[PDB]
Amino acid sequence: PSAFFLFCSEYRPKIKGEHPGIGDVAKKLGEMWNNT
DNA sequence: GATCTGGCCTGTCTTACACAGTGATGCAAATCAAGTGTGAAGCCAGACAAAAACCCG
Repeated sequence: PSAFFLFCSEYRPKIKGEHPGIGDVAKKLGEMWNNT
């Protein structure tokens, strides 16, 4: 388990309740993990 | 005597005679680890209907 490991799923529902899909949901989550 | 020649001595020159196998490093490629809802390949439904292999009048 790494940062993105426990960051792609722990914050997954925060976009999965908006994005039905499951790449596009965590996609912008990767961008907000990269910005920081 | 004088020389010839033949035998022995080295002296070079030819082919040959044992290296891939050890443990280590160090990069490139693969995988894999989650996320989450998908569809796809079969599963099996008791019972029914078109073909290969061989019996049969």
